[PDB]
Amino acid sequence: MNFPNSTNLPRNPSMADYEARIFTFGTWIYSVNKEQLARAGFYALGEGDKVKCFHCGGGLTDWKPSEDPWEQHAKWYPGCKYLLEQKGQEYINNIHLTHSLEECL
Ligand SMILES: COC[C@H]1C[NH2+][C@H](C)CN1CC(=O)N1CC(C)(C)c2ncc(Cc3ccccc3)cc21
Ligand code: NA
Ligand SMILES: [Zn+2]
Repeated sequence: MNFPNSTNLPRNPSMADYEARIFTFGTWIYSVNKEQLARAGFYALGEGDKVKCFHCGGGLTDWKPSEDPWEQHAKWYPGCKYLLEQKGQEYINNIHLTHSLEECL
């Protein structure tokens, strides 16, 4: 509902450190690994399994065990500069192609 941040500056610099992000989860009952989420730039909002990226501000919920933090970050927030720094455009391309071909079948 807010536009995604596509600049090279994080929207939430307080959540720029891995450990700051990790503290937001507390006891975490959900399908997806909190360290894997924090590594993908996500921090917990404290409302179910709602997460936001510190950089793009992008929000995600309802984590299925088959859903990967980085893959989901690329699917929904392809313009995130943090995603690009960490993963590269080659990875990001694969993910898009895979998702866009998942639809076909
Ligand atoms: C359609 O859903 C599918 C799920 C399934 N599980 C994975 C991990 C992710 N998928 C996308 C997702 O969660 N999306 C997509 C979209 C961009 C349309 C969106 N908009 C709002 C919310 C709710 C929210 C608000 C504020 C902060 C965090 C979340 C969630 C959401
Ligand atoms: Na919590
Ligand atoms: Zn992001």
